[PDB]
Amino acid sequence: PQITLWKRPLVTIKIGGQLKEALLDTGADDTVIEEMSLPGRWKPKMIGGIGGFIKVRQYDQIIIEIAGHKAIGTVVVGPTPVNIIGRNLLTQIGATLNF
Amino acid sequence: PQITLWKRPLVTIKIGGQLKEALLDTGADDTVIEEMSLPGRWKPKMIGGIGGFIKVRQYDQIIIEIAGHKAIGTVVVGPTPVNIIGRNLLTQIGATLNF
Ligand SMILES: CC(C)CN(C[C@@H](O)[C@H](Cc1ccccc1)NC(=O)O[C@H]1CO[C@H]2OCC(F)(F)[C@H]21)S(=O)(=O)c1ccc(N)cc1
Ligand SMILES: [Cl-]
Ligand SMILES: [Cl-]
Ligand SMILES: [Cl-]
Ligand code: NA
Repeated sequence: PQITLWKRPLVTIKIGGQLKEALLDTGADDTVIEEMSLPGRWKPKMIGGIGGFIKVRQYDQIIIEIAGHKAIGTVVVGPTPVNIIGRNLLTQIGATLNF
Repeated sequence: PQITLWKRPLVTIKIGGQLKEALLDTGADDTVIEEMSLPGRWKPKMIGGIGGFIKVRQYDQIIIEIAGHKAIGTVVVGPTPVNIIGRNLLTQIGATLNF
């Protein structure tokens, strides 16, 4: 679709068997999801933000369906105030900024 | 243009006659710029993200050029890790997300 930016660009995603609301975020390098369990190995990481950092768990090779489009990549999980789809998965669904 | 997301969507902006680098950020409601001098009165605002909130100074009706496109609107100043162009000015330059 073509999504204008008058309001937050929120979409439904499916991750880990669960439906969630997430923000399509070109300013995020990484995809960051609120606390949930995911299968497989993980390792700790810190991610930056406007106000400082949060600790997350990094899971690799996770599949997410983003507004009907499947993508695979790294997902980090931790106390984010909003679920964020970042560039590592926006590239895979062919998302671009246009003006 | 059509901007892909394999790298950060950094562009040049011009504010107060000065060129700066800024990130096009669909996950930002607000345009947030690093400490600088702007004209006029400001109003208080809080903006919140990963790692908590920062206190910002809100300046309205500021002239700013973004990747060659003229905008006039609200810019808030505070200790942000990078200059961020948020949806209030992305909508003025006509930007959409497409996939
Ligand atoms: C700051 C930016 C360079 C990086 N961020 C992504 C942003 O899009 C973030 C994404 C974000 C959205 C919502 C809550 C938390 C984070 N938005 C944001 O901080 O916006 C602030 C300015 O406008 C306000 O509107 C949303 C806000 F946050 F409130 C304020 S982020 O969330 O800190 C982030 C940083 C590193 C990774 N890997 C992933 C995400
Ligand atoms: Cl990835
Ligand atoms: Cl591409
Ligand atoms: Cl505005
Ligand atoms: Na894995």
